[PDB]
Amino acid sequence: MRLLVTGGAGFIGSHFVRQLLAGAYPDVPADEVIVLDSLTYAGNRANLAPVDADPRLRFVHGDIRDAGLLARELRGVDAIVHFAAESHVDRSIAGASVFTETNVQGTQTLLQCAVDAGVGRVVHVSTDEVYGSIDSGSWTESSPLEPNSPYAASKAGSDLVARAYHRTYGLDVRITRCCNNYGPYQHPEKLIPLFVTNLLDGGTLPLYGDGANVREWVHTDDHCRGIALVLAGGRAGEIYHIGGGLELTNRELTGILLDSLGADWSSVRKVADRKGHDLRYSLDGGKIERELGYRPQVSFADGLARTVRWYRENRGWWEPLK
Amino acid sequence: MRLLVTGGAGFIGSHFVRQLLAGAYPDVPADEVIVLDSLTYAGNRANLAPVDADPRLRFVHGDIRDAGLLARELRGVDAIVHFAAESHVDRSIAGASVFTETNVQGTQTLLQCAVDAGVGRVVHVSTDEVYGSIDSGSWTESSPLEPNSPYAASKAGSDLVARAYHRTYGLDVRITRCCNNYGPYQHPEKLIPLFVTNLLDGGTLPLYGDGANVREWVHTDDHCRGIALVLAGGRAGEIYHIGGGLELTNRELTGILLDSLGADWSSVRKVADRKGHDLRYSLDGGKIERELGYRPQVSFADGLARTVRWYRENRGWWEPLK
Ligand SMILES: NC(=O)c1ccc[n+]([C@@H]2O[C@H](COP(=O)([O-])OP(=O)(O)OC[C@H]3O[C@@H](n4cnc5c(N)ncnc54)[C@H](O)[C@@H]3O)[C@@H](O)[C@H]2O)c1
Ligand SMILES: NC(=O)c1ccc[n+]([C@@H]2O[C@H](COP(=O)([O-])OP(=O)(O)OC[C@H]3O[C@@H](n4cnc5c(N)ncnc54)[C@H](O)[C@@H]3O)[C@@H](O)[C@H]2O)c1
Ligand SMILES: Cc1cn([C@H]2C[C@H](O)[C@@H](COP(=O)(O)OP(=O)(O)O)O2)c(=O)[nH]c1=O
Ligand SMILES: Cc1cn([C@H]2C[C@H](O)[C@@H](COP(=O)(O)OP(=O)(O)O)O2)c(=O)[nH]c1=O
Ligand SMILES: [Cl-]
Repeated sequence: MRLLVTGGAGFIGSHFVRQLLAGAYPDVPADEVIVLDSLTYAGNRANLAPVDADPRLRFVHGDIRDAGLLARELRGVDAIVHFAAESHVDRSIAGASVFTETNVQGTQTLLQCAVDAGVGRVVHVSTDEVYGSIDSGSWTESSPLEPNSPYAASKAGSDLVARAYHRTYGLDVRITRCCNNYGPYQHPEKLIPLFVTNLLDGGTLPLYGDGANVREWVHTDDHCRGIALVLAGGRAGEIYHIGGGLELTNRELTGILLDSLGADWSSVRKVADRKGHDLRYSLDGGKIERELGYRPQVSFADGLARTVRWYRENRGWWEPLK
Repeated sequence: MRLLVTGGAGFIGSHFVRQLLAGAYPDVPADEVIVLDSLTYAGNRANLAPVDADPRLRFVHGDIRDAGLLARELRGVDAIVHFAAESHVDRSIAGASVFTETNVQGTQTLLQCAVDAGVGRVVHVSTDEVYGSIDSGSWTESSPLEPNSPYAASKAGSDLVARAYHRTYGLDVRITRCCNNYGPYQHPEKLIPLFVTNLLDGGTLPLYGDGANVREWVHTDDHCRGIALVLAGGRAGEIYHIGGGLELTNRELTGILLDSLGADWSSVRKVADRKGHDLRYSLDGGKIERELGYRPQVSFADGLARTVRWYRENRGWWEPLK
């Protein structure tokens, strides 16, 4: 019952850690949790402050690319949940190399070390962006990889590395793919926290192009619960989509955020569109539901409300990040 | 008309270079050819000896991972044909990291530099192994990526990086995928030259498992001619399969090689099978034929005969490599 969580000081990773330690995943027993995080601009020790008193938690400031470190930290580890990654599309367009480096090479290093340490199973956390764009309908686990951005191409490359580790060495690795997450502790470079915090700072909102692009949104709590279900009961080598997604154009979402804050359209500015911007993401989550029983439980309206309030009450957390 | 060929001191790359300089590709005019090769165990200056007197040829001993070097060597380059890679499956199973490093990160570096240098078009040379294994039938350009070995996963990751460079930055990159190549100057770690040279050395042949695995074989001359057709007339962002392949089980091929050398079955030994060994590869090459007019012109029987004779007459080349 010794687990290692990479990227556990980031947004999603920290939520998984806080929840696991809170006992929200009865089927994943945690006797000892090691968090490995290199603390890039996106990692934040404060995301784990609510649990730093936990005796079961060991925090390791280090890199997934460090084979030396992993060979030692993975001794006796039964399972790994891998969240560590460069995760922002805009950064990837501005400076792609670090995406290959952390995402593809880091994943290769981590999995090789897992094989050398005899780790039981690994959950590789991935994204819907690997599928490109979809005008109508939703993608299934058999949809083809047609990444458009360097970030998406790096995440797809890392999913291929996972497949090879399972096929060649017999590593029990499971892959999850999810839509856009939202919730407390999300870095303010991401759409929702960026727009909410700009508003709180009395600023404008940079809406790309026309705002017609479509994304599906899931509360990170639901995403993390699906990851725990896969950890506990998925099958080696399988891919699972974690749905939930309420589908919105960015325009309509912008409107919901303005309302949630008492603001108006005059706060929005239309900016030049993102290079190669994906028009629409939509994931079909029937497989995980039929196989593992997963269904989202946080409605957008409630989740979003709690999220906005969190930002309103935590300027001390986000201010420094901007 | 300035071209840069990465991996041009390797097997396929050197054949493309010798042919281009020989004028076999009238539609690809070569005023200046730069070859960039890091001379790993697989690169060999002697592969280019037949053309070192060519004034149009500039040989650069360097790495695709060296952004410094590329930023300068790519100045004024109109097109790149990218062959540089770690190419042996067995090496990839024994030591996977270098595959991610050269194949995925090296490709990312090269393409970024191509975008920064304003390079007109690039041909990214890939493989049928990205598709996994296929029991019956042949794969098309829309077949899904299901790599099984670290080598295949690294080549698929590099194909995804190519797609993203085209989708995000507008880079005119074309991808080719081919079956197993054979011919003069192939390194002796590969099946055919390994078996031919073992026989010439009076040794035995390590046939994996039962030898039932199936591969399609094409003479490198045909492969290179299809690459030149894609360079000259393919379309940005497209994938092209380069077929030819006469499909054989390794058992049947072994039998053909024994005969070509006057040997017999007593020279063959059955060895433990390769981890995650792909059972069968088969590529459909209708697209390149219908779109670009490509059809293989070297029959297996003649190509193979010339190849075996080449090994018989070039012990000075291969001996040192073993
Ligand atoms: N946020 C989303 O909407 C979304 C959707 C689906 C999938 N994902 C995937 O979920 C994962 C977590 O995403 P997130 O939004 O929490 O990201 P994030 O940017 O908030 O956090 C990433 C974390 O990884 C750490 N990290 C980065 N490089 C590292 C390295 N080399 N070694 C160790 N630690 C390293 C960072 O310090 C940080 O704590 C990523 O794999 C992402 O691709 C995210
Ligand atoms: N041989 C085949 O059957 C086959 C089938 C289809 C596709 N391919 C692809 O064709 C390409 C060439 O294959 P090959 O059989 O000629 O390979 P090879 O191993 O004979 O040659 C590879 C060449 O790349 C060079 N190289 C390696 N790493 C480098 C780096 N970081 N920087 C610069 N140069 C580097 C090596 O020195 C060598 O000259 C590869 O991309 C391979 O994946 C080969
Ligand atoms: C960050 C940002 C994003 N967007 C758009 C880009 C996407 O269509 C959507 C979400 O962007 P983002 O939060 O970057 O996530 P992703 O690119 O992974 O989907 O919001 C804007 O319009 N303005 C912004 O300032
Ligand atoms: C190198 C080698 C390969 N093989 C088999 C593995 C493959 O099925 C086939 C060709 O192997 P190889 O030349 O390594 O190429 P590839 O793995 O890219 O297809 O021959 C043997 O049986 N013995 C050997 O010694
Ligand atoms: Cl695919």
